[PDB]
Amino acid sequence: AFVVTDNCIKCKYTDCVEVCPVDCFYEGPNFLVIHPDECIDCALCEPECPAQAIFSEDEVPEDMQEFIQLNAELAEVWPNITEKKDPLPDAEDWDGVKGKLQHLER
Ligand code: SF4
Ligand code: F3S
Repeated sequence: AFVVTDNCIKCKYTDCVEVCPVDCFYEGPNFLVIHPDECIDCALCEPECPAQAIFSEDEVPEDMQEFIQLNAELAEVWPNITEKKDPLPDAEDWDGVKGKLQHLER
């Protein structure tokens, strides 16, 4: 599975969903997650993310390991998103800011 990590929080560009063949992205107020059992590891989404927040599971940075299980848990409770929508209104201000997990909304 591929995993969405910190820098998606408060950006949520949603470019990643247009390339996913199996539609395994789930939507939260201000972040997206990949459902691990549905992802077929095609790697097509990782180049699409403007925030470069998507990583192959095996390449998730050492200080971002919690996102692995967080993607799994939140994918069981958030709704499925299959279409690109507009970025969060001030996505570019937050793109690049570190430690955004403290701002995650359920
Ligand atoms: S690797 Fe492919 S299947 Fe997995 S989320 Fe990305 S685009 Fe979808
Ligand atoms: S910001 Fe998040 S919504 Fe997709 S395009 Fe990047 S993982």
